[PDB]
Amino acid sequence: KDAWEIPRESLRLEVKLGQGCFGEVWMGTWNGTTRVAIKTLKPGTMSPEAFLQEAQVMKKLRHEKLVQLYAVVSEEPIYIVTEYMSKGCLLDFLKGEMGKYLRLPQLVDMAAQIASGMAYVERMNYVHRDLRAANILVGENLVCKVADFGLFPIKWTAPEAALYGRFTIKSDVWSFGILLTELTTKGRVPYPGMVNREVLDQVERGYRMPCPPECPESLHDLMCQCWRKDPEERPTFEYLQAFLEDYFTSTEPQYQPGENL
Ligand SMILES: Cc1cccc(-n2nc(C(C)(C)C)cc2NC(=O)Nc2ccc(Nc3ncnc4ccc(N)cc34)cc2)c1
Repeated sequence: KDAWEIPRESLRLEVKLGQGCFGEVWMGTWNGTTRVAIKTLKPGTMSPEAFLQEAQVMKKLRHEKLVQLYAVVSEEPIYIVTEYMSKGCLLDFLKGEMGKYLRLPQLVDMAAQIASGMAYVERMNYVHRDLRAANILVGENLVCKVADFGLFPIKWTAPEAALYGRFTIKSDVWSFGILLTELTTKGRVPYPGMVNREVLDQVERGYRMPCPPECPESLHDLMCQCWRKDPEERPTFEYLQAFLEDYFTSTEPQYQPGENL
């Protein structure tokens, strides 16, 4: 009954983009011209209303850097329709075919954009809770919008959050820090060699990932700020954003392309 609603014939489903649990996700077309992402609910796997809270959140949160809702079909069988992103998941992009051509100049820009999506979230007093490369869509021209696949993310989760449920925009900040290391190691799992329980323990003793190879000390220092023990000493997304946009003039003016970054 809202103006997001569309006829069922406007949507063609072409390629299965992955069977999740509660339904499928499909690439396809809306009104026969527009490449579209389509989210299916398998009737009686989930309260309709509850599948549709996803669409409700994406109505309030609108930004050039957030994944964008286009339309809904809201009566069973339900469809949720959002913009297609040609490159898919950041994480697969980082570790696949484009992997090897990305350099520091492209990765900082991707991070610049994510921060920026995250700044809109900061301004809206929303909280992501699972910020990380698996939850970023990439599009044409290295465009990166913040997203959530519904998708235990402990290695990316601020300790106050993994320990005491204290999830805030500051614990999102901490994941951004980890996300930066996925960006700078081209998709590698952080804390290589460690396992969930030894991450919780060593991180609480103050251990942090060291500078990845070929990564400028100043980007790693930015990481290190994101990973301060105290939620409040962590930077805002507005700092992170401004800093990354300006990186190559203000912090690495002398920067020189290497084998991998
Ligand atoms: C579970 C849930 C519940 C409530 C809200 C959400 N949110 N929340 C957000 C924020 C907070 C950022 C606004 C976003 C979502 N939902 C969301 O991101 N949904 C969504 C929908 C489809 C996709 N999948 C693909 N999309 C677009 N192209 C592709 C191209 C390739 C491919 N493989 C997959 C895709 C990913 C995410 C999510």
